[PDB]
Amino acid sequence: SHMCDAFVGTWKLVSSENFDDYMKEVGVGFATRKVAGMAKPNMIISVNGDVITIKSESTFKNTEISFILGQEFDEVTADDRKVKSTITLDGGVLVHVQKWDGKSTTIKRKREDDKLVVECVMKGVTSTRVYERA
Ligand SMILES: O=c1cc(O)cc(CCc2cccc3ccccc23)o1
Repeated sequence: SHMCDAFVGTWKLVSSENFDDYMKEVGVGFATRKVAGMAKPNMIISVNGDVITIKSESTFKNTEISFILGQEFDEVTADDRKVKSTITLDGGVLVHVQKWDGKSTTIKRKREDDKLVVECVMKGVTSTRVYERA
């Protein structure tokens, strides 16, 4: 319990850096990159017992994942990859690893001041996405 208290809430994207290049590195095609890159999603994080839910309400694609820390699950990403995901807590950072087609990407989510900072890494390419409370 209380494991993710500081993550819970409704968050809105306020800034992004290098997201197009991250998406390229992931293999996202041109048209999806353009439409995905415009979006300013709402990320809604909640906890009920051991189950964490992360919803994204977006003009591009709505998604919802529910999971237990350390327990692999199936995820269809907003860009339509069918991945196997595992999310753990490492030193207060949510670490989300996605595996598909022999590839891997990691999404880290951390609280920094009044922000929720999302770092997306594919090989040598990082994108930083900053969310504030909605
Ligand atoms: O938790 C968050 C918040 C973010 O801002 C970004 C991401 C990375 C996953 C993602 C989300 C939505 C669209 C995408 C399109 C292409 C590739 C990955 C995508 O996760």
